[PDB]
Amino acid sequence: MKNIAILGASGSIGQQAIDVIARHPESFNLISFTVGKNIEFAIEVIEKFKPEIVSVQDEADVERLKPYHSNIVSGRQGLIDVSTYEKNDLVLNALLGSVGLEPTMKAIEAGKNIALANKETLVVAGKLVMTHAKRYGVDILPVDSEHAAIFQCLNGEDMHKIKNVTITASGGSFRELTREQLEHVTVGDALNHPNWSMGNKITIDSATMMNKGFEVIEAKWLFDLKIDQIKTILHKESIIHSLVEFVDTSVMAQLGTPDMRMPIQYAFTYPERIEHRAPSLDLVQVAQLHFQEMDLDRYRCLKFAYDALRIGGSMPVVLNAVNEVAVAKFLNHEITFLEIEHMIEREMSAHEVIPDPSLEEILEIDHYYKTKSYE
Amino acid sequence: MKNIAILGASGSIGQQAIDVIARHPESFNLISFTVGKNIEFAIEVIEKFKPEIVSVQDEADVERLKPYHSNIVSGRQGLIDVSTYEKNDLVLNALLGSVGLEPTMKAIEAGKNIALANKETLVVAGKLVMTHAKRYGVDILPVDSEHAAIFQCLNGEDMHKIKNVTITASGGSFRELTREQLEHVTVGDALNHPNWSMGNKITIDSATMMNKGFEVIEAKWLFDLKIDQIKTILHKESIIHSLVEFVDTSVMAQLGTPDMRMPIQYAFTYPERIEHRAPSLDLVQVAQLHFQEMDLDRYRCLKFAYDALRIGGSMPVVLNAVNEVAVAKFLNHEITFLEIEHMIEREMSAHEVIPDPSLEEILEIDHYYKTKSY
Ligand SMILES: O=CN(O)CCCP(=O)(O)O
Ligand SMILES: O=CN(O)CCCP(=O)(O)O
Repeated sequence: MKNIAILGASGSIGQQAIDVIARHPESFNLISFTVGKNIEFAIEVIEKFKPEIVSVQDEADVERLKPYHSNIVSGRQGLIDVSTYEKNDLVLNALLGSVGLEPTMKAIEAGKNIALANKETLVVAGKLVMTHAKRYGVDILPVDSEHAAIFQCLNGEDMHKIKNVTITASGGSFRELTREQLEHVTVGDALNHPNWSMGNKITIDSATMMNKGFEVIEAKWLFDLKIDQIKTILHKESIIHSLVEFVDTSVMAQLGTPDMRMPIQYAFTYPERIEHRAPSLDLVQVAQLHFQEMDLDRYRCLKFAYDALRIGGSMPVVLNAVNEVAVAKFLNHEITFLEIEHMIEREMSAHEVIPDPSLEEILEIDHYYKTKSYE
Repeated sequence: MKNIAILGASGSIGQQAIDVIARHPESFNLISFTVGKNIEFAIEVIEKFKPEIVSVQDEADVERLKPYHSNIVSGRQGLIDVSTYEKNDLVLNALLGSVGLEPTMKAIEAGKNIALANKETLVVAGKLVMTHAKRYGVDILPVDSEHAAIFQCLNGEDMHKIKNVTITASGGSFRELTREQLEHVTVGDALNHPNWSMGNKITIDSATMMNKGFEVIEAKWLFDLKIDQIKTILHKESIIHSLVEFVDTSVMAQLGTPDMRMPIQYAFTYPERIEHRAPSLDLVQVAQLHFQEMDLDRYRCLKFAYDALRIGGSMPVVLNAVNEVAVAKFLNHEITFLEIEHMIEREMSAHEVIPDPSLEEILEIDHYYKTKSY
């Protein structure tokens, strides 16, 4: 048996990881998990999976759960408790935004392997989080279409012989608009995403191209690449999930239907793969696959991400913190769509960067930008 | 450092590998090489690399190369001593035809890693060379954009967990035509394809899809496959060279330029890779990749290889030898295009079928069908 911890269990990635657990009672177990605010979901999981400890993200909800369960934690500590439980053999982080940083930190400290779906952990503190993995003898296991993809293409490969990697972008809801028309998009239209869903924050990030920019950074720390090693390309159908090129011009791609359970389960069964009872990718049905050169004028958020990469230090913490606040304000009909872009540029032009932020200053800056006034 | 040996050196592939040796003096030297035919090329290749043993076709030619160094051989035995030169570390078998079979086999026994550029040996002696390769503790690598893909896809994986394999197809010169319009086809419109480069025999195989039939049979033995795996798809751009799917549903693939210096050089370096100075694959310039189902009514030649595979034994040897003569004759205007599909079909249906041939059966069954009357 492997004992699995799910951090973001009430989310898209978390749900899909519970199905995987529900498709393999023989090899997996759900030992601990975390929700936020979807308490009905928690009761369903507790009455099916028999987990030992559950954490809510708000204390008032503890006693809605206390009949069904006895070991109920809550809040900030409730996260570390569920990610550091000693019966944990593997921790899956499906939290969004930097809320997930601190628990993987404390989980690593406890010598526990990490399947990492939470992107911004590596965006705000990649290099901090990696050099912590070495030193505790724990590995970081990507669970994210684009990065699970790169990962499998490197099996039996010397990472030293990578020329570049290319990360594929679907282009989000507004891929067939020019900025001119973007003055006119509603929240409803932004939420109607092409290829996956995945929840609302990822859907807007995908339309902003922040999602890919976050992943170009995550990829720099996973695979130890340079800025010129990271390319992007626009792939409408989202079949090819990424591709790496080696110094001998051989190029490797991984393919699938936009379904997250495969990368999740491989991150549970590495380096063995086991059967996944689901329809296979039928290249004959898809008929054709498109590729267009990335446009950095149409998606300036991907240019900011590159810029947060080449400045370094604490600039990535700001790009993430303000994006978290800009996307929330957009979904609450507080700002317009192109506002997300302009909000981000401001705080970055002003940021006084810290070269090698420790954890506490990273969590500091992130707090400053999430509670600052945007007027 | 590795000392390489090339058997079909005057050949198209043997020369591209000579370049792949010449770009990397830090990793390769050519220690021994074989040539029949072209004696000129030998002298230009002796002067550069000064290798330690040579073979010619005809002992008649032995005399012209006495003055350029000492250790020269010829004939059937000639091929063997350069195959099993104890200074070789990897031996590239580049001579197309039934001549490739025995040299390879003796090189396996001398314990030499083999690079297989001869499509013949694994269509015709698959179970043989493979069981012997496992017997003598040596691996067969592929130069071949198709099988070098599979090799790179499975690198770092448990072959036990393969679902399918899918080799990719361009469809030859007549992809856009129907078997009805191919009553009107000529030898000149058969060769209007990018495979035109040393494709005289290979373009025809591409036009009839014998070419990929041949590689599903090689795949079956090289990667220990069952027939229900090994699928095939029409991919017009020929950028994706092959797909592998695992029991978890994941799908790997290798994509590339149409440059055979790439697999050649990967073959040489097997676990390693190392720098190949050519233009990379720009995916934004080939805007799309197309994918149509394989139609076995439309390419009866492809069913014929799945047929030869379904039976086993000596039946694949009949396929290679007859397709050889039927393709050869079509080019001499002795035979019309659709006949190749018929000429093979008749001989196949009539063939007697030996269950587990040995080398000499295989060689004799090959000779008879190449030289009989049609
Ligand atoms: O793990 C999945 N994603 O990060 C979403 C990929 C979609 P896109 O590049 O359009 O956002
Ligand atoms: O061995 C020959 N080839 O790999 C040439 C590929 C062209 P085809 O795709 O139609 O087989």
